[PDB]
Amino acid sequence: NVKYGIVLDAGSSHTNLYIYKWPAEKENVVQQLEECQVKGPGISKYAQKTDEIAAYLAECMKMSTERIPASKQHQTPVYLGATAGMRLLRMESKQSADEVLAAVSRSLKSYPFDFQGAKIITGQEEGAYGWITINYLLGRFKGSTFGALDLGGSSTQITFVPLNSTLEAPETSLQFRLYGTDYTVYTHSFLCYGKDQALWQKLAQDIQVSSGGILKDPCFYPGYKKVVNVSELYGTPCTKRFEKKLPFNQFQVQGTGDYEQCHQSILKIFNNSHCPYSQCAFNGVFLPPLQGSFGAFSAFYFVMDFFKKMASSQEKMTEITKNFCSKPWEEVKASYPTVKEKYLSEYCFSGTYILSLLLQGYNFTGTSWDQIHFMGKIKDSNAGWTLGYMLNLTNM
Amino acid sequence: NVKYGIVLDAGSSHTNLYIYKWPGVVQQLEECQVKGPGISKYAQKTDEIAAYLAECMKMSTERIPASKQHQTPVYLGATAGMRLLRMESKQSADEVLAAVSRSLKSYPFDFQGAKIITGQEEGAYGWITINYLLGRFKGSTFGALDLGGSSTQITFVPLNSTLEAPETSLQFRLYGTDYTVYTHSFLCYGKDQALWQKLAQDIQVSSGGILKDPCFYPGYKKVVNVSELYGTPCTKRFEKKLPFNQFQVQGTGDYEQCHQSILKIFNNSHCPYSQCAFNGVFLPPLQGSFGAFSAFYFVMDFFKKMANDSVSSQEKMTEITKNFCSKPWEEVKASYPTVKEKYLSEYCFSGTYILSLLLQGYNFTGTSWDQIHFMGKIKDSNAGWTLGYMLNLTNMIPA
Ligand SMILES: [Cl-]
Ligand SMILES: [Cl-]
Ligand SMILES: [Cl-]
Ligand SMILES: [Cl-]
Ligand SMILES: [Cl-]
Ligand SMILES: [Cl-]
Ligand SMILES: [Cl-]
Ligand SMILES: [Cl-]
Ligand SMILES: [Cl-]
Ligand SMILES: [Cl-]
Ligand code: NA
Repeated sequence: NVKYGIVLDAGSSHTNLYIYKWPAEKENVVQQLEECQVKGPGISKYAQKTDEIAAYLAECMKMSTERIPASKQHQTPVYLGATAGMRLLRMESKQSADEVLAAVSRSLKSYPFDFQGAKIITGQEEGAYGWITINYLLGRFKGSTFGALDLGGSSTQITFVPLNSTLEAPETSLQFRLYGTDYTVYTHSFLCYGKDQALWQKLAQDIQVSSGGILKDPCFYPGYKKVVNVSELYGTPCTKRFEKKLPFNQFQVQGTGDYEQCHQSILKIFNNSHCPYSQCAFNGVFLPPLQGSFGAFSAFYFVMDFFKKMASSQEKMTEITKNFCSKPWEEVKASYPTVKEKYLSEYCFSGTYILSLLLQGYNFTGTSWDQIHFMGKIKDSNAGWTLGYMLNLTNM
Repeated sequence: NVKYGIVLDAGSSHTNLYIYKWPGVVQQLEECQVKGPGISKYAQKTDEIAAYLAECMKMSTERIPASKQHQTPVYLGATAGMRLLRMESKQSADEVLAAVSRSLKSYPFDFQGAKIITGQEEGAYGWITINYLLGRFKGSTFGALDLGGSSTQITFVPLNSTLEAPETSLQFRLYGTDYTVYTHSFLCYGKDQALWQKLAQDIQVSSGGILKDPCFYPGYKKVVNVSELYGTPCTKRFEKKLPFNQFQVQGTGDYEQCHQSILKIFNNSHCPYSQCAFNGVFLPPLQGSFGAFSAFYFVMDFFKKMANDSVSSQEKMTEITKNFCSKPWEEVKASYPTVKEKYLSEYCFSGTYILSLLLQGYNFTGTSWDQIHFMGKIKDSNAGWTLGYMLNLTNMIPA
């Protein structure tokens, strides 16, 4: 009759559970049925308290047992795929990552579902699956495909079929089989270049021993203030190249709300000086010339949508972002009183970062800018990697 | 009683035909090396393919009894040379495969296909071969290190069966037991394509048609035609417009400048894993013993003959290469007058290259170096992928 699959997306920010449903397969489509966002941080934050993982995953796991008919449960696969937050934790300590993942398996296995495993998926998988999700939901697997742009807290992915495929960096190519049609995508995940790790890089780059424990920052609203722990700041492999001895344990970010100085400061965490290829993105990584249209999703959509709702070209988006950046923090909280301050306080930075990333990192300048479509859902399913992952895992 | 099978290994530098024979008990009966380059060099000369295969195939018709020829299967497995041609042109590659098939089909055996095998296949199968020959299949297994003209493979069973990159993993059952094997092929990092990458990286508009190169002996010259250099996908990333149609490499023989120049074709700056090989590719921690074969053996075998005929530490292997690299080209030819110049000319480069790939590439640093066994034959049969390929494509590997 109908079948069910559960995918946990363990990202650096949140874990999200997805329930998928599809007609029982017949010789004569998968859709998202329900989503749950686990309360709390990403699972790597449990590294020293894996005793709490089970409790952590319980509310959303219960949703799933309440939601899928009991008969149907034993035959429903459950998989957790973790992404860059967990790649970072593994770079830090293989053994912590493993203890996290083992605690997740023991938790999940304790449910009525068919445990298919808890893995840290690769950056190429993450990007390829995202491209699969969006082209599947756009009907493209029945011609040319849409490229895929994914932004999260800890990494960002770009995936697309390029005009001419090369040996230039064949660890950036992925070939796979989809409905008799075989595809070669370019795909790269830029670890540390998700929006949250990019901000840590920027703060570590810019903090001065000089400063009395203050960092004025043009990427935050005039009057915004936030205290940062230096041990948290340097607690990620992403800021290792910037570690300094600071004579303080903690510092206050003080916003100065200036978009073009923000833009300039962001560009400093990008390195454009070495490119052992025809052309590159940044940090000497190969990128072929852009080709076709793109779907941009996850944080790309949640951040751009917020600016669009304030208003749609590159010039127009730059202008809206510059104006918003310079609004004082009290005004911003008062104009958007329903928005969690943890997201609201970031929109100036994230918006300027997305613009820098797309326009300077990937060269979606001018004419190409219209080739990007920001997307949350297609036919009611989240754009993301999980859907494509479920199609694959479904042997589909 | 007695059965035969033939497998042609169409590699970038040579096609090698192998006859296997059997009632760990399958055995190489004979090998024939085909005179000429690899089959992809025939892209525009496909009518010549039949004449090219003639001598080795006439050999097999003479060797196998006619009583047994019709039931003897014959396979061509082509590797990274043809992967590169399929990239340049799928049309070319397929024309070569078609000319090869027509020709093999004309012989009195059981024709079973000519195809380009994958890098994983090539790896896994080399690992099968050495462990089947070693009888490690009756315990620990050996890792497999393969170098040819166009690619290089590393295959072994890691301590952790849960790999960080499972597109680098295969799981099978062989002779009662489960294995998870890590395997990876690095296209363009065979010894000949590495040389082209390096020369393409190093030639400058400034060069004025002369490239002084430390990886070649003082007094050595070699002419490189720019549109042939730039006719491999492996050099595309270094292409530049040059105001000369060719250039002359002039040897300066300095090992340590050779080494540095070599390091420059490998990208080692980002690694999202615990550890990588190079270019962001995951590599598990090395474990156990390794057999290093094909071009690893022929090059290293040359150098160990200067080392009291034993592979010494990396220190001494290095010292040996350093000294060898300085010898003028007339002296080196005078000292090894029985070695074909086309091999001898490449040894300083190839030895320096192999040391870098093993030590910095595959992280064989220090302690781990001594676990590499350079081998050509085990028990009279070549170490390579072709015996393993045969064992499976004749399904003679039991679960
Ligand atoms: Cl995480
Ligand atoms: Cl992320
Ligand atoms: Cl993060
Ligand atoms: Cl290109
Ligand atoms: Cl609001
Ligand atoms: Cl070839
Ligand atoms: Cl090869
Ligand atoms: Cl070659
Ligand atoms: Cl000389
Ligand atoms: Cl000699
Ligand atoms: Na390495």
